[PDB]
Amino acid sequence: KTDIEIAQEANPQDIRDIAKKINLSEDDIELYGKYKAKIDYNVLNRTKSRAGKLILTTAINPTPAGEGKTTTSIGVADALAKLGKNVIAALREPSMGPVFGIKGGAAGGGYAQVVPMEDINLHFTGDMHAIGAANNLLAAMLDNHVYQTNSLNINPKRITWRRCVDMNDRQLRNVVDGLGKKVDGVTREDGFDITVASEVMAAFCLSNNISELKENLGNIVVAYNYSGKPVTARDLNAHGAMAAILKDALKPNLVQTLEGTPAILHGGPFANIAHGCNSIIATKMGMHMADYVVTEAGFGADLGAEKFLDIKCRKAGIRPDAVIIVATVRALKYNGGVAKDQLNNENLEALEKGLPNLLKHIENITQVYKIPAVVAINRFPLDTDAELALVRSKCEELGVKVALSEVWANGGEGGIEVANEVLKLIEEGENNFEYCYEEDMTIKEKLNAIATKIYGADGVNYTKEANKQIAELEELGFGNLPVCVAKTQYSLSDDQTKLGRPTGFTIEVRQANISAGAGFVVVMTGEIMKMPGLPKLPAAERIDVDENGKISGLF
Amino acid sequence: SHMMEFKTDIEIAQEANPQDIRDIAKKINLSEDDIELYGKYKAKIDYNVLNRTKSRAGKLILTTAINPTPAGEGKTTTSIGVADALAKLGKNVIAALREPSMGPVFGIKGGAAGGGYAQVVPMEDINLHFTGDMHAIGAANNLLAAMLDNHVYQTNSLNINPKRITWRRCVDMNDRQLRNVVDGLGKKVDGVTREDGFDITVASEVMAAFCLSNNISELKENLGNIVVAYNYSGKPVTARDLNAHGAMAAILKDALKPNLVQTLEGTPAILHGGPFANIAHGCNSIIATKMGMHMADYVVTEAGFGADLGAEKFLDIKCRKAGIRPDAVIIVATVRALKYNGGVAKDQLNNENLEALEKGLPNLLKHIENITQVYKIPAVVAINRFPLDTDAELALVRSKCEELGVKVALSEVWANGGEGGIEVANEVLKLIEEGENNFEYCYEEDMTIKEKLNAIATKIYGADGVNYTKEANKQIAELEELGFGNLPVCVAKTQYSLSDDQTKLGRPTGFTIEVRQANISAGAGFVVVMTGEIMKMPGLPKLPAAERIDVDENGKISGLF
Ligand SMILES: Nc1ncnc2c1ncn2[C@@H]1O[C@H](COP(=O)(O)OP(=O)(O)OP(=O)(O)O)[C@@H](O)[C@H]1O
Ligand SMILES: Nc1ncnc2c1ncn2[C@@H]1O[C@H](COP(=O)(O)OP(=O)(O)OP(=O)(O)O)[C@@H](O)[C@H]1O
Ligand SMILES: [K+]
Ligand SMILES: [K+]
Repeated sequence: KTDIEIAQEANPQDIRDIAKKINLSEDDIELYGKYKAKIDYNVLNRTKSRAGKLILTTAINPTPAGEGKTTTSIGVADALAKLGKNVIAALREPSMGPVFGIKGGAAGGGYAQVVPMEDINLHFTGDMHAIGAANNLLAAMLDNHVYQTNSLNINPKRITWRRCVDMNDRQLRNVVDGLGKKVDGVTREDGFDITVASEVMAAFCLSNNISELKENLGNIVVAYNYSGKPVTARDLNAHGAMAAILKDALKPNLVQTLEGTPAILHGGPFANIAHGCNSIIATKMGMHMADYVVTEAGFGADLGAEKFLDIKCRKAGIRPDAVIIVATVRALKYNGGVAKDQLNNENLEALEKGLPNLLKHIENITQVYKIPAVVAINRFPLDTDAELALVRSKCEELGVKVALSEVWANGGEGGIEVANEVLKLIEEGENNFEYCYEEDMTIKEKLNAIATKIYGADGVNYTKEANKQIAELEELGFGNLPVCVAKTQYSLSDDQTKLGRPTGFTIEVRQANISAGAGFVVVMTGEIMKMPGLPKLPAAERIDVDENGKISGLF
Repeated sequence: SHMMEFKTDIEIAQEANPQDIRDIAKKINLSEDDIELYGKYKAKIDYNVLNRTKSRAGKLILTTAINPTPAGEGKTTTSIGVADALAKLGKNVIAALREPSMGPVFGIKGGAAGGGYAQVVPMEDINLHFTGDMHAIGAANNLLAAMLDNHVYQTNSLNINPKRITWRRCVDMNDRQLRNVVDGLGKKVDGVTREDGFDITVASEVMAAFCLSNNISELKENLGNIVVAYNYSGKPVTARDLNAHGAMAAILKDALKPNLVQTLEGTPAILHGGPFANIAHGCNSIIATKMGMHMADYVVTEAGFGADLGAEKFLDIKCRKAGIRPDAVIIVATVRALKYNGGVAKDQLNNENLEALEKGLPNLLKHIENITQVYKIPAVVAINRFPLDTDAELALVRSKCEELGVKVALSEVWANGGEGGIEVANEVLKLIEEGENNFEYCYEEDMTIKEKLNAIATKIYGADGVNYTKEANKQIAELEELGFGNLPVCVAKTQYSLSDDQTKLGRPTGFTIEVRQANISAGAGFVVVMTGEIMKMPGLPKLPAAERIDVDENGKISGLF
């Protein structure tokens, strides 16, 4: 059975019945049909919390296919519901753009999904459109100020703010606008990002309430003046209207899994130029309404988990009680020199040389951040017991239990082995959580702390332009913020070919930007694509609608 | 006529007690299985209800007005007032109106759906994202542009000439910066360099085809007929050639369901669509008007601008493609507007001027002759009364209008609400039950483009002929050779006058309209004709209204209106 067939034959409950499972009245939610609803964030102010625990699901350095990190979160959440616990699965919302290029995807996979799958891949509750409308209003007010008076003395060559659209349109990567008559604006270079790559999205996810959201949108640096000083959205008096555009969008979206477990999908920025987690207000909503929250971070534990802990948790004042490290025997054998085609041969030798990658993420989670961790093995069909005994053998050496996950084929029943081990880590495991770095350090000291402790590098090298940018950010006062390293996800290093666990390498930083709205410094290692393109035969050509309004060709 | 205890539109809207939308749905025999809730005050009506219920064959009431003036007319408030009035009279009625775009909200100000005590609520949501119809229009518009540029970049096997790409992107913002752009810059993997531009989302042809589709099947067909470019041979390239109309209809699947809201008095109100009244027809969607006529006994809808533009496009475009016929027409006018057509300045409009009232009255009399003697529809003049309107002024309008065989009913819906439109509504009930309807189109399909433009300019506008530029004569002929000569025409001229001249007020006579360009909207199904330059993308003022909008610690928005 395909993922689209499992979702259709599933019987989803009325979302008002899902809300009763977390003690939410019908005056506390706003329906979007029978199967979707938004939760008023003011419930956080008139009801007391349940002080729920936080479960973070990460994974080893990924292969182009994946390791089932999202299916593991949904399956473990369903498993904890099978154990009688009150649980919410906090996940990200996909973007609509890639649906029309490489076709859509299920919120999860197999029997560990989130439903309705069709609305999630499309407009959902309109959160993407709200993000893009606030992004494009600030850009329209920025160009309007330069056209009317430019009393802020903005240099058009130094405008870093970019418009956005929820489409895979390579045509809009590099743009000249403001052409035509003198009443048609100020001519300058510009461009479009995909909406999820916008800084509005990152500040949307790193806001604890509506008051902090408006303050963060005001801190957004949109350009620089001719004197070199930053110009903020607050200087343009735009953050008040931007917060109004995002007023309803900031309300988390309540949905359900295939087994009726309450699910919350909210936000979803990049995991390279941003932190790649769901919104703070959705995570803290789950911890307010449930006893256990299963969330995740994009890419491997060297990026998403590092940014979940050093950026999201630092701004939310929260802390994970357990970490689930997802790993597959295919990915470890892929790290052991095996190609994608030969991933099915029982190669115990290549599994051992790809294991240091899994063991490195185990050391980062358990010894650097000091959080109890458990290795969840996403059992792909052809795994052998000798393969599963070797990965269980060397994970015992550093004091981490290994549970076998079968949530893709069995749903919640397949995650009981992982669920129980997480519940025991919350009871047993001591928690001495420490950040990878402190705020007082400079930008270069924070990057060196991440590169040596987490990545395993000897140090960080900076180009001539990066040194100029880092120093200018220090002079402007942005040296007290966290740093967001944008590098490849397929490797611990910045070289996407160095698989396994690289040894004597150094990170080369070539560009640094400021995301003062989200509250971190973006540090780029290579070139990052913020607007993907459409393939030769886009999937949109196969999408159709019948006489009753049923969509075909989406999945 | 005047509000005894004056309140702004916000104070009236927030002091109002709106019913649950499921209780509004019960007033039109719609169960909770037929509606998708968007909160407790907004809902979407499944369009497959018309395939499961017997139609009530409701009556259609079009609300129009004289030419727009700087003094105001009140065509939107009159629509809500008459609908609330019919509800007070025991009638099962629905008000069908347009949805505003979010763009002008951050420019100058946000406006109530109406005003005074003739409003539609929830006001805050309608002016903002509402149920997301505008976003789906823009998504489908920009998807077509993305696949158009992708095809040209990948193979260009359709032989599209990049200089001849008419399709533009859109955004629901007032951003003059995006009027004229050049994109596709950078490396070879960054597309094909060409000139481009952005329209405001309500100006997209997708929006025009969105309102002129009877069902989702016609929508997919209309979107496929959209002409996006021309090849080097001169032949049109359509969205169907790009295999895009199926995906565009999927983006517009939920959006095609009309939105169900309510007035201040609990009357069911359907808001769906809202394009321009110059480059398009300026009406709410056909499926919304069909929905009301299927579920109600009377439907009150409106058309943008004066009767020379919106009512003409309602009858010659929308009514033609929907197969419906208006039973009664409401011509809304104010005494101060007719005195403005008489030569009185905007600051002297409050003085009683009986002679200037008769000099500007030929404007109202011209629209009456168009509704009653050209389309042959029973009409009624609804005077939006103001406190300073003397009895001599009101008696002069009633005298001159009753010569054409049309009654004049006073309207006080702004200050009194539903009971301020009883006189107008009962005058409309008399026209439907008594007067005969020999509805005729202004022209027919078989005529050439220049014959349809001549029939409109002479019968409706009062012109002696139509003059064409050299550039217009070729474009008309190119559309004739390509087989677009059997489509209605949508004249894009000024709204402030019956001519193409903004300053000739009242009733100009010895003039001629001057066509300067002619485009094709094969998706909506009409040929666009222009007498001047059109602003498809407004700009922000020096101090935009967005600087005043704020949100508090609890999520309450202020400064919006
Ligand atoms: N044990 C399994 N057997 C077979 N297929 C699986 C298994 N686990 C996951 N998958 C498939 O892999 C796909 C992607 O999984 P998932 O998205 O959870 O991984 P991910 O790491 O979150 O992906 P990404 O990192 O690309 O976001 C799903 O569609 C699912 O069907
Ligand atoms: N009789 C009246 N007295 C005072 N104010 C009125 C009256 N009628 C209408 N208005 C005001 O005029 C404003 C606009 O009226 P309305 O929208 O009905 O006019 P319109 O020109 O037909 O529509 P639009 O203004 O949207 O183009 C409303 O805000 C309303 O408050
Ligand atoms: K989405
Ligand atoms: K709107």
